[PDB]
Amino acid sequence: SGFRKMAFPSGKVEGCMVQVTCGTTTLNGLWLDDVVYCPRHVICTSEDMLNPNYEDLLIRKSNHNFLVQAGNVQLRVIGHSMQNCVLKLKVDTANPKTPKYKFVRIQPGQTFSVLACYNGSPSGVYQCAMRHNFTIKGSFLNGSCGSVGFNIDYDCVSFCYMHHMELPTGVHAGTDLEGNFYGPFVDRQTAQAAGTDTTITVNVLAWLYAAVINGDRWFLNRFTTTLNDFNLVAMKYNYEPLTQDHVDILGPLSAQTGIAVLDMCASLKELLQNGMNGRTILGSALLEDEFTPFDVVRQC
Amino acid sequence: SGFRKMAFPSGKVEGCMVQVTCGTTTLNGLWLDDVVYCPRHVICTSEDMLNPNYEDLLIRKSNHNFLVQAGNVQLRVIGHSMQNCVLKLKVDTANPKTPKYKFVRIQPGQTFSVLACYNGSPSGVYQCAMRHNFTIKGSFLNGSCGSVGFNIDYDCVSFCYMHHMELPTGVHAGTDLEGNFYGPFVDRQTAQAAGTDTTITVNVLAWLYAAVINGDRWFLNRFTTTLNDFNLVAMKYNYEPLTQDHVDILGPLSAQTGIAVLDMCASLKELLQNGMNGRTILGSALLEDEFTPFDVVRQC
Ligand SMILES: Cc1ccc(NC(=O)c2ccc(CN3CCN(C)CC3)cc2)cc1Nc1nc(-c2cccnc2)cs1
Ligand SMILES: Cc1ccc(NC(=O)c2ccc(CN3CCN(C)CC3)cc2)cc1Nc1nc(-c2cccnc2)cs1
Repeated sequence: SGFRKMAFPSGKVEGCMVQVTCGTTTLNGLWLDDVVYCPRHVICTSEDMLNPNYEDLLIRKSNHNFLVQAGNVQLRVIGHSMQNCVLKLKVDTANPKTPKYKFVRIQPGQTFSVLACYNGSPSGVYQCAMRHNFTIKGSFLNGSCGSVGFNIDYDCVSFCYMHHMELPTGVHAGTDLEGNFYGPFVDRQTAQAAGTDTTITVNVLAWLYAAVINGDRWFLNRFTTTLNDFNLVAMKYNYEPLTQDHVDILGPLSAQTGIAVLDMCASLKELLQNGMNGRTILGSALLEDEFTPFDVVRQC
Repeated sequence: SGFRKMAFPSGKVEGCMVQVTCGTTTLNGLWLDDVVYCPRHVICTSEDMLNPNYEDLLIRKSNHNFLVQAGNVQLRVIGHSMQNCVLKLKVDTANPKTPKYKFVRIQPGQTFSVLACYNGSPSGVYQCAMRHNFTIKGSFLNGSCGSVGFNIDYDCVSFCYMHHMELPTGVHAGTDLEGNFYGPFVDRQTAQAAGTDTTITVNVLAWLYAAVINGDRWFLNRFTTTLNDFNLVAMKYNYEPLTQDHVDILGPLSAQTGIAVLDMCASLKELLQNGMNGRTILGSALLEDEFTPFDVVRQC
């Protein structure tokens, strides 16, 4: 019993974190086989934060300009190249702790675990969702760039996020491990702001099903609605429209609890219109949207 | 920026988890040097859940009755003994991944990270607080017994919790690693229930300070109260009384934000009497009490 925000065990990723220093700039890098991946703005200079041209900056760099440390063991850089917004540093030693891994790009609504790192050293782990405006609401201080986000499948680490920057509203933006930013953001100091965000409806419903599995039942009712009439009220409260594929994904949860997905939609409709009236659901007083249906099935 | 529920990197503990099997009962054990620690009810039989005498059960056991697996590597048990409610199994191999560690017992209000394990295999990590009634609100399914809770200090793992059982209300009870239960619970199936719980006041205040550090300021006000008059309203809402030592611990946070602790108490008083009126604090619609002052300082 119980339902908690839960992250993946981080040991397989801890073994890959290193420190990358260029000049007087230090951030974290990810060491897999004989390549270190890190954000390219580690080569940025003070008088270049305006309109930096990273191709120019990198052509003016040599291998000895990059200092890489794995613990108290300096790694010798023997090649460098740029892969969109990430830098690839070829080193003379393959990481013996390299796990089976994949580079994957996630979608809005999907979750992953973040290993927050400072100076190549892991300090904490937490769970995050990619929002609809391609930001994440993380916890990141100065020096955290290069921290990575990941999912684990059996023994395989699917790397999906590298941290690059913080936006004015305090949310966070980054890239996949191929260097392609999530969302319309660039790695230079401009007036870029996040677009408007929406509530992830399929995740809220999954979370309601986790509530029922854990004995919270006060929000249920005898009403049932159509998918169409549910989406009408969803738009009014800035929720994502529900699709048939979203109903299918909720199938297993619906079967386990004996509660039809559209029955649970009818409950969510009433929660939006009347609120909670003081009561809580799984220890929360608002509707949580950062648990996928997979996260719920795994934990319950 | 940002404030998230955050756990410690779990790699140092992942390397210590093993599977302990006795008969047809399988739970998780903790392998440090040449000793495996696990809950003693792994020796329980079906016709003994009433009034089991564990001394009797263990005298009737031999070393070959305990099957210990570290991955796909069977560990040879060469000695056993009971340490209150935990079993100590001496094995013929010292764990080469054994970190620097301590056995410590925590207090109500203090937090720790839980590595949830099934069959000797870590599946997720989350943060927990010891409540005032010595339960934790964890996330634990059948087979999770022997999962451990821990804090990390630099390079040292302070083990503070081993999971033993789930109570009827769905909260969880366990022991320190010396086998002494937290709270008035025993490891046999009776009608034991958790006592009444209280809100951890010093943690709520720490969390309000984290809000201010993260730009949430709408709950502040120009009022200031005495410690005595604050405790009067705290008792009325089932909050723990605040002490001077609790004010001292909040010193650093008070200095960083320029907000006097008793000023923040005056804000908390108004939140209890009027509520939040729809607004949220750090993405929550209730007052969170599972962040210690240390947890806040570490993350902000
Ligand atoms: C997107 C981006 C673009 C360029 C930079 N780099 C700089 O601003 C910068 C880099 C290096 C220097 C120092 N110079 C270069 C070294 N040395 C020669 C001296 C001068 C001065 C400024 C950082 C970022 N990303 C950042 N993310 C954060 C951040 C803060 C808190 C939480 N999460 C992310 C701060 S900056
Ligand atoms: C406190 C306690 C006391 C005794 C036991 N053990 C049993 O009930 C039990 C143990 C073994 C058997 C099987 N027998 C022994 C082996 N074999 C000979 C066949 C018969 C049958 C029952 C478990 C516990 N603890 C438990 N915690 C949970 C639990 C569930 C979900 C989440 N967190 C904890 C279930 S049981």
